[PDB]
Amino acid sequence: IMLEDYQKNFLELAIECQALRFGSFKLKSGRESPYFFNLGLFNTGKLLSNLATAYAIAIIQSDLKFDVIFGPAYKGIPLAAIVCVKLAEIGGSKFQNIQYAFNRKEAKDHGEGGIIVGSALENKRILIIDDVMTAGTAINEAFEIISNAKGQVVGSIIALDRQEVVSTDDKEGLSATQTVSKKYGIPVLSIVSLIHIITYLEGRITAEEKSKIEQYLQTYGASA
Amino acid sequence: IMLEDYQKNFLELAIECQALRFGSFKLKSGRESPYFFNLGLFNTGKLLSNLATAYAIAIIQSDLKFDVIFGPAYKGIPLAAIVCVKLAEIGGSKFQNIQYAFNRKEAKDHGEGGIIVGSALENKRILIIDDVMTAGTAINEAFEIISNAKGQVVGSIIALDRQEVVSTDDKEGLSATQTVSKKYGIPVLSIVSLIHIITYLEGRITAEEKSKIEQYLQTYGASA
Ligand SMILES: O=P(O)(O)OC[C@H]1O[C@H](OP(=O)(O)OP(=O)(O)O)[C@H](O)[C@@H]1O
Ligand SMILES: O=P(O)(O)OC[C@H]1O[C@H](OP(=O)(O)OP(=O)(O)O)[C@H](O)[C@@H]1O
Ligand SMILES: O=C(O)c1cc(=O)[nH]c(=O)[nH]1
Ligand SMILES: O=C(O)c1cc(=O)[nH]c(=O)[nH]1
Ligand SMILES: [Mg+2]
Ligand SMILES: [Mg+2]
Repeated sequence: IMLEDYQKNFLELAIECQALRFGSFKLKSGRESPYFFNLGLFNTGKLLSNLATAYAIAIIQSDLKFDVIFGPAYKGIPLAAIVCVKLAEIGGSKFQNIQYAFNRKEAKDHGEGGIIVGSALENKRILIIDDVMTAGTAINEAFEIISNAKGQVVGSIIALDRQEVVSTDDKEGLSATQTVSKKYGIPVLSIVSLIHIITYLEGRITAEEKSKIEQYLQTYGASA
Repeated sequence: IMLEDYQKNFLELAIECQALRFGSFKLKSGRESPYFFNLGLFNTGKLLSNLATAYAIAIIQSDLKFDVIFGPAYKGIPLAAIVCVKLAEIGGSKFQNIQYAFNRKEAKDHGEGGIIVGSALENKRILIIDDVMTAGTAINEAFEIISNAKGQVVGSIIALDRQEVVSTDDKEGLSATQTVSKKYGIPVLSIVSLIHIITYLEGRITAEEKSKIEQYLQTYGASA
């Protein structure tokens, strides 16, 4: 339960800008969650740079080799851009050829056409970047988009691993990130997990929100 | 005729990544154009960083004061993010507080909800960032989004002013940028104009491409 420097830095900022919030939220999966992590609150020049640094440190740590960083609409779009920039800035010589890409929700019926903006994906190694993983639906849809574009996914990175199951009916009790990793045979990286949030906020948190967090995790929390 | 250094550098950048395409393109306005400037081709970390620098210099030298840099979907999304970062990096204390924002095409039906990602627009001074202006429809629609959110548009910046009319029926034949600027009483900044890129390319434009561009501008080119 010991946090790394860049994780402590990231979580400190997440609290400051109110990216991490407690209440009542309908997730994309339709789950009623007592907390929500909104990366859209990292919205100053400094916070965006700090956010990009957090991802870049996690990516550098993994020693993963890739050509394009792909961010799915919508949260993934600014993420792909800022992290691509950051990796070329702090990568030294390893990420000097690094490219970015993202998708439109719908194919463009004029201009250059297509759904992919940025780098062409065919025959390139792709890192998928996103904000959070819950049930893993978004990443699976991103995988298909990339597969259809003839790119090869070599990994994924998220800011927050919510440590939830794909479905409550899954027998092994593997988290979404673990399921995706095993399913595609690729590393799934994260800056922090829910466990890091709980252990970091330990020094200054109720004790009433914890009740709702534990109640939510009995339903959706991974056990493996 | 006489280019500023940041313009020279940008034009070099545009040629480096070959952002200017030739062929037969249907524009968003439905115009059939012999050329197409695709900002999606600034697709490496270095290209994105240098692209952001071009926007940032132009913004800084305009002395415009604003709170949020807003980029319309889709091309404006990475632009708002990278230029927000860049301005905080090179702009000094006058730009340590600016925030970025962008829109989804459709309202989010869950989570944080809404159409705006990043900074809330209400009660803030907004600079709209986009890639190109042709007929000006995108910037008008961005203005409407911001105005309906009770934000205050204070200016706009694009990479390329295509120097075309809003409508062939407009009486003075002012360009789209000139029309938008007068209409809203706001500056409309552009890194470069069509005439800059054509002049810069010199003999690199073919006889076929030259003739097609002439024909296009006889129809759609501004005169004021
Ligand atoms: O693991 P999952 O269950 O798929 O949920 C996680 C996804 O949900 C959100 O996207 P969403 O489309 O809701 O929001 P956005 O429009 O802000 O990207 C989030 O950005 C993740 O991509
Ligand atoms: O001045 P106008 O006549 O409005 O044309 C310029 C706009 O057209 C393109 O957007 P589009 O929605 O076609 O493409 P995108 O989805 O790649 O942003 C371009 O990115 C500008 O925003
Ligand atoms: O599952 C989601 O929809 C979701 C959860 C979360 O914590 N943050 C987010 O942006 N989306
Ligand atoms: O008008 C357009 O659709 C358009 C023109 C252009 O040169 N580049 C672009 O991205 N869109
Ligand atoms: Mg998303
Ligand atoms: Mg656009």
